[PDB]
Parts: sequence; C-alpha cells; structure tokens
Amino acid sequence: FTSKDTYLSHFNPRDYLEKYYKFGSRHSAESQILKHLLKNLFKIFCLDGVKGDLLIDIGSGPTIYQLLSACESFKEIVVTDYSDQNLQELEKWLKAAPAAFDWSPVVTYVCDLEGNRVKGPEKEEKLRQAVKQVLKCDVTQSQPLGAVPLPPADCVLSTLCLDAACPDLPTYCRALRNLGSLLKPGGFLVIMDALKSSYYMIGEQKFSSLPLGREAVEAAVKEAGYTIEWFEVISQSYSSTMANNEGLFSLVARKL
Ligand SMILES: Nc1ncnc2c1ncn2[C@@H]1O[C@H](CSCC[C@H](N)C(=O)O)[C@@H](O)[C@H]1O
Ligand SMILES: CN1Cc2cccc3c2N(CC3)C1=N
Repeated sequence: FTSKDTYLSHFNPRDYLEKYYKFGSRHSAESQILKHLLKNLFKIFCLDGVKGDLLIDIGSGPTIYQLLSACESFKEIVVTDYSDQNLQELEKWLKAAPAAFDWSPVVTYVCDLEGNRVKGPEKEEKLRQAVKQVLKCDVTQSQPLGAVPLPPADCVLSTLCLDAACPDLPTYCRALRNLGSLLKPGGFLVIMDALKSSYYMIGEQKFSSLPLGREAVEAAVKEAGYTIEWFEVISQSYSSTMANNEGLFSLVARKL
C-alpha cells in the first residue's frame, strides 16, 4: 500500500489538477463527478444549516473546489495536507499567483449554484480572506496537526483523502477518531469519497485506495464516536483509465 513517503516524492500537484480538475466542456467522467461534488457541498453549506466559526479541510491536496461553498458558511478556514508540494500549490492560488492553476470554470459553476449572487472575482476573494492557516497534516497521528494550537472546530471536512491515506479499516477508524479530537461535541464531519476502489491514477503514477463499501464506512463512523445526519451513494464512476471505483458516498455526521 502506498506509503507516506510516496506521497512526498511521487504525488504531482499540477499533474493531478490537470487530470481531475480542469472543468471541461466535453462531458468526461471526471467532470460529471466534480459537478456532483460541487452540488453536495452547495446543498450542505448553503441550503442546509451547516455553518460555524472554524472549518478544517483534511487532505486538501492542491485543490480549492471543496472550500468554495464552505467559505459562505464559516469565518475561518484552515487547510491541511500531508504533502509539502501540495500546500505549495494551494498557496500559489491563495496568493493569486498568475502561475496558480486556473479555477475560474469551477468558480463560475459554484457562483451559478448560489444563484449568480456574486461573480468569480468576489467569490475568490471571499475564500482567500477565509483561509487563515495552511498546515501539515497526518490523519494517522492521534494529533493530526501535531503541535499547532487550534480552538475546537465546528466542522472537519475531508474530500477523497481518507481512502487514499488509510491502509485498512482499523486505520480508517483511527483516522476518523483523530479528526474528532479537532471537533467540538456536536461538531460536523463532512466526508466525500470513492466507493469500492483500490487505486487511482495521476498520469502514469498509481496510488492505492482502500476498497470499502457503504456498510463498512457507516460502521467505522459510528465506532469513532459520531452519529450520521445523512449518507448518500451515487453510481457515477471515474474513467476506467483512472480508477476502479463503483461510486461515491457523501455524508454529514455529528460528534457525540
Ligand atoms: N496520512 C495522511 N494524512 C493526511 N493527508 C494525507 C495522508 N496521506 C495522504 N494524504 C493526502 O491525501 C490527499 C489525497 S488526494 C485528494 C485531494 C483533495 N482533497 C481532492 O479532493 O482532490 C493527498 O493530497 C495526500 O497528500
Ligand atoms: C480525485 N481522486 C479520484 C479517486 C478515485 C478513486 C479512489 C480515490 C480517488 N482519490 C483518492 C482515492 C482521488 N484523489
């Protein structure tokens, strides 16, 4: 199973962004999936009452898509990833470097969902202002953020990280439990991940994925000290050239 070190040495941020996050007019398997992610995080952060002071984004990677709706609902967003190269691609965009991956097609989409109330530039600035901290992360450590002092967060968020980072269920259950120590009692856990997947490709590079189904995930969540507000499962898959998932699940949980 892909080790931590192989995320430091082989995970290619720009490569990954190109492969998965170039909102393309040709209706790819990747595009449709992004569209669906975007719609859930909208429903969760805008339509529903999931809001608060502090959100912690677990396993951010180089990507900002999952923070776009959340920035409407939280004052303070911290972003975390295990890999230094990854945090460096984020910061590019945070700094609005002209070398930063181009997100406007995604920003366009979200602004639409929220009924065009704002424009790309004013959506972007909101996120920029919202992100206070960019930190090293390890979901396997009982203190994932290590030393860094943080108040208890209202919400922990994780998109397609926990599958990537957890070799087994024991460890997967440990990770959730670790995230929970950053969360208030009654705090929000929002996870979105692949169902029944063993690998995913960034270019030529193959990264492991923990193949778990609907049941195992829900079980792991209860064990870690959470109750599930809601749990969703969609058929849509990635291109066969890229991963072997059967679908995706989204959930909102609450800590005890
Ligand atoms: N032990 C660990 N702790 C924290 N993050 C880890 C980790 N092992 C891997 N990761 C991170 O998990 C991410 C999986 S890729 C998903 C990135 C982003 N959330 C998205 O939706 O596309 C990578 O950025 C990798 O650095
Ligand atoms: C964006 N993808 C696509 C994907 C598909 C399947 C499995 C996994 C992924 N992961 C992590 C695990 C990603 N980061």
